[PDB]
Amino acid sequence: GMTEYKLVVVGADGVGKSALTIQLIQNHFVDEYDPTIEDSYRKQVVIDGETCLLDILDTAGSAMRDQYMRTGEGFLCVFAINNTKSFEDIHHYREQIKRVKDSEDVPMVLVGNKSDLPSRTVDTKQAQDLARSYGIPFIETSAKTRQGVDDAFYTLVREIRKHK
Ligand SMILES: Cn1cnc(Cn2ccc3ccc(CNCc4[nH]c5ccccc5c4[C@H]4NC(=O)c5ccc(O)cc54)cc32)c1
Ligand SMILES: Nc1nc2c(ncn2[C@@H]2O[C@H](COP(=O)(O)OP(=O)(O)O)[C@@H](O)[C@H]2O)c(=O)[nH]1
Ligand SMILES: [Mg+2]
Repeated sequence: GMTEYKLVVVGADGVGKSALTIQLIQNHFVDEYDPTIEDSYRKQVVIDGETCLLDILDTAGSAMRDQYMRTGEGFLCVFAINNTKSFEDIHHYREQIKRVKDSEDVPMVLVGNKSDLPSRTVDTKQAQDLARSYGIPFIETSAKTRQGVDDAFYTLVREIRKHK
């Protein structure tokens, strides 16, 4: 049948949360003003024979934050591979989400975005080590080339499906 999955994309300003979401929904990467930007996004796909209705919230980097964290079922934790501070922020997002949801098992996927860029300051191994501490998948993405974009969102749905 049909099941909705509320996904929340979190991470520092400028890592590419909006660009990743727009690549998945609108199949484009644009540097200028984009009129397709909206309050939340929707995409229907089939995963494991179930019609999955992805309902995605693209956030900014407290009452509203707590409400979207409690409402959200899965979290895409995004950093940019050429921005060490955005990677350092990840553990703070993870602890904040766990504290707000009062849960030890929160579906999450760690996303290392801007993989198309040559200016890499966070190695793949560093991100894999942080992800293994949480027992969550780590996926390298590029909203520009689409590398790993589909994988990041559907792996998060699969993590929610396993949790449920
Ligand atoms: C705030 N906002 C987001 N989209 C709209 C557009 N919109 C207008 C009516 C209308 C009805 C239905 C939906 C689908 N769900 C939107 C959505 N996707 C999420 C994915 C993950 C976590 C939270 C959401 C939500 C919001 N729902 C909530 O309870 C909530 C609480 C706090 C929020 O900051 C946002 C939401 C859009 C709607 C408004
Ligand atoms: N080269 C490259 N630029 C990206 C990528 N994702 C986002 N950007 C750019 O980085 C800037 C910030 O992106 P944005 O989606 O607004 O980040 P957000 O603040 O996390 O929502 C913009 O100039 C984007 O075009 C990516 O994968 N590769
Ligand atoms: Mg944005």
